[PDB]
Amino acid sequence: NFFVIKAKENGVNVFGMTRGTDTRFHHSEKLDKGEVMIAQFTEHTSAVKIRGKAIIQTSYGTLDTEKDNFFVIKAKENGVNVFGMTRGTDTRFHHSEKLDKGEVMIAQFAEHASAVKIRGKAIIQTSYGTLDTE
Amino acid sequence: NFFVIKAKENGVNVFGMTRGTDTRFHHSEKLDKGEVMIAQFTEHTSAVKIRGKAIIQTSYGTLDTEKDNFFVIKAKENGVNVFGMTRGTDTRFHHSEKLDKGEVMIAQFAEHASAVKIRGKAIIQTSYGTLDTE
Amino acid sequence: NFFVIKAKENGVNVFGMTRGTDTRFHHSEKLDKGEVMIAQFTEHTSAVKIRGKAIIQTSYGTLDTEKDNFFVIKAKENGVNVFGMTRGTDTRFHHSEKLDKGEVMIAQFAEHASAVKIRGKAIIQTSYGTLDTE
Amino acid sequence: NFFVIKAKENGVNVFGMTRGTDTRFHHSEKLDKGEVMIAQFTEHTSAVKIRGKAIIQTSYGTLDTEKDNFFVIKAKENGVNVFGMTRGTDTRFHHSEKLDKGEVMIAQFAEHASAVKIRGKAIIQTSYGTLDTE
Amino acid sequence: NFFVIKAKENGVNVFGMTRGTDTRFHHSEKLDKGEVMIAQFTEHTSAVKIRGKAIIQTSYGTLDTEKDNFFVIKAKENGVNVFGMTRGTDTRFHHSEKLDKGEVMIAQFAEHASAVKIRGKAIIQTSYGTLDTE
Amino acid sequence: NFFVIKAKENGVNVFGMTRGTDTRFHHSEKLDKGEVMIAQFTEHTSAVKIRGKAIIQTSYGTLDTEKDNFFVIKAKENGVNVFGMTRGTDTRFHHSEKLDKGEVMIAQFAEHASAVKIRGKAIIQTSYGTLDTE
Ligand SMILES: N[C@@H](Cc1c[nH]c2ccccc12)C(=O)O
Ligand SMILES: N[C@@H](Cc1c[nH]c2ccccc12)C(=O)O
Ligand SMILES: N[C@@H](Cc1c[nH]c2ccccc12)C(=O)O
Ligand SMILES: N[C@@H](Cc1c[nH]c2ccccc12)C(=O)O
Ligand SMILES: N[C@@H](Cc1c[nH]c2ccccc12)C(=O)O
Ligand SMILES: N[C@@H](Cc1c[nH]c2ccccc12)C(=O)O
Repeated sequence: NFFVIKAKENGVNVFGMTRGTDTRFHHSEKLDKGEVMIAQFTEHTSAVKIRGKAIIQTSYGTLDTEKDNFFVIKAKENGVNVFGMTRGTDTRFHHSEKLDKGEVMIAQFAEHASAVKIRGKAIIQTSYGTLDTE
Repeated sequence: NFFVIKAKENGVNVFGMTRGTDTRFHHSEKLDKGEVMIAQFTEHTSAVKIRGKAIIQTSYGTLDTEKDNFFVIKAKENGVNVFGMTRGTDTRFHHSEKLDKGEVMIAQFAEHASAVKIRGKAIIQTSYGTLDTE
Repeated sequence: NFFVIKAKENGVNVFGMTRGTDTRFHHSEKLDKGEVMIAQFTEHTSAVKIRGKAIIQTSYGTLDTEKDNFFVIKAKENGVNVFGMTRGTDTRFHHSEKLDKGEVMIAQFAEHASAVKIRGKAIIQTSYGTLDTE
Repeated sequence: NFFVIKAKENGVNVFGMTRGTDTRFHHSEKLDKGEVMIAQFTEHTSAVKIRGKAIIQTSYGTLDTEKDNFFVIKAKENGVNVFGMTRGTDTRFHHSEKLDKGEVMIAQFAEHASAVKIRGKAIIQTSYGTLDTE
Repeated sequence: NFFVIKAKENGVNVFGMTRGTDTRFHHSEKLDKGEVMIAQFTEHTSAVKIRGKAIIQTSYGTLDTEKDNFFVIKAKENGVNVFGMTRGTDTRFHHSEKLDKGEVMIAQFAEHASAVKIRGKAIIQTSYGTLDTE
Repeated sequence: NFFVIKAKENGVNVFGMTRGTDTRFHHSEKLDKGEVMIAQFTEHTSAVKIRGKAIIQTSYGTLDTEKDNFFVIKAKENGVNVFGMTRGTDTRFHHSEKLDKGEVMIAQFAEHASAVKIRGKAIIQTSYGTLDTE
């Protein structure tokens, strides 16, 4: 699937994380107020990160950061962290992406990892419905 | 498909059972109050077990343990047991997983077993509807 | 697809009939009052038989025996019989399964047979709707 | 797909026509009052003919003869005839099946023929809707 | 998909145009008042033409000529013409089929051509909706 | 999928852009007032451009230029520009198509590029909904 980002201010940044064993951001793009971006998940990229005031549209619904198979994480407060579990018999926990208040994350279940653990106060969007940690 | 677990208290534990001839738990993870976990069925794992106060969301619906193709078993009282039948001409009965009151189980129909027998008082969720043993 | 059986009394029995040229029951299982069973059609088995007071859930709907692609046969009275036609140019009639009052049958259209003839007073469930012989 | 026939009287007969270059009936079966038959289209058979008082259920709907991809033809009066066109560059017209009042026909679009011409007064059922020649 | 033609008068004619580089009519059939024809698009034929008072049923809806992936063209007045564009880098315009008032055309997007230009006053039916040139 | 263009005036022009590494217009066609065109995306072409008063119909809805997987861009004012990101590890920005007020653009996500950036004031149509930059 594909997602849409609209910038409500200047300073909105988006990051692309590689599909593979490790989860780090390799590219970053800057959006100005009123600009809109459309992107699709590809072989290289399986997840993205969003920071700043912006509007996000997805099949699950439309999400705004100012308000107070794939999944979406929105950080309600500071200290939000997410971990990913390795596929197969392996039992490692090596993924550490911290989301500050107002930031948003989107990721897909790939071969290298198809199970995720989430920490802190955040809002989760899924095909079933919307979930609030608090 | 994939499922979501939300912890309403500390002490919530989840177990992963291997896909194969035998059904035993090999890994266990601990969730704190307010944490949320998302996982998908993979080649290694075909079923899971849940104990403690937690909220579970599935395509069939949202299930809570505090209230008093794949299937979900919720133990209404103690003494709940489940058995699985072997595929093909074989007629063995070698699966014994006991669920205490408040515990929940989720499993998929795999090649090694695609028929299940359930004992005791429990609540069953399926694509057709919700069933109560009592 | 898969079906669900719930036992309203003790003495409920279920039979599994082999997928192949001949239609005979090779395995039988016993259910106690309040127990529930879930099974899926496999390579070995293409049809089943049910006797006694029980509740059956299917995509077509939920069926109870006490009330007075695949198909379901419920025997309204004694003397219910079913015959199956052989696939291809062959014109044999070699299937004889008699259903007593209250018994239920479920079968799938397989390569060896994809056409069925029914005798006696019975209730038929199909993807189109419910049919009564009387 | 598959169809269902229910007999409202004795003397109801059904015919099976072969899938191939020529369209003739090779087998015939007799149904008694209150009996029901279920059959599926196979490699050998691509069409059938029905005569007498009977009830027919199909995805398009339920049809009764007493009332006054595949298609269904019901003869409103005597003199109903149907012709089939050969696939490809050929322009022959060699199919002649006459339907008397009350008779019903069902056929599938096969490789040897995927275009049909109909004569006389008849009622036609299709995935789009019901059509009356008069 | 397949379409249905019903003749409201005598003199109704239907034409079949070949699937290939060139678009000419090779076969023609005559329908009498009250007759009905059903045909499916095949390898040889990708489009048809209809003239005279007739009733046409399609997934988009039912169309009548007397009223004053594939597409349907109905000529509202005389002088209606249609052109087809060649697939790939080629930029030819070699298709000229003129439709008189009351005539109807149906065609499919094939490998040799998947883009069409229409002239004159006509009514167009598509999966999205009905369009009127005027 | 395919799209439909209807011309509300003379002077309406449509352009076809090649599927490949570079995005330039190779062919151009002229439409007169009241004419209608239907075209489908092919191997050669993955996007188009529209200028002038015209009516466009798409699965997302019907769009008119006079009003004041694939996506549609409508330029609300002058200065609208769009950029496309290269698939894979590459991080180039080499696409520059400027849309004047009233012009419309349609494009598909291809192998060479599946992520787009948009500038200026424009109206965006997607399977999720309609988005306005302002
Ligand atoms: N390492 C496991 C992770 C996993 C899958 N399903 C689970 C259910 C519960 C806990 C862990 C898991 C895997 O093969 O993907
Ligand atoms: N051993 C059987 C189990 C089974 C399948 N379908 C059934 C129906 C009824 C009872 C048992 C079964 C198998 O091949 O899977
Ligand atoms: N012996 C036939 C039975 C059959 C199939 N379709 C039918 C329709 C009507 C009557 C009989 C049949 C076969 O090849 O399966
Ligand atoms: N002989 C033609 C018959 C046919 C197919 N499609 C048609 C549409 C209209 C008229 C005739 C036809 C064929 O190849 O099958
Ligand atoms: N010759 C072009 C025709 C075409 C396709 N899409 C278009 C869009 C606009 C104009 C022309 C076209 C092709 O490869 O099919
Ligand atoms: N070059 C990247 C572009 C991209 C894909 N997904 C993204 C998400 C955010 C930013 C850029 C991207 C690619 O080919 O996939």
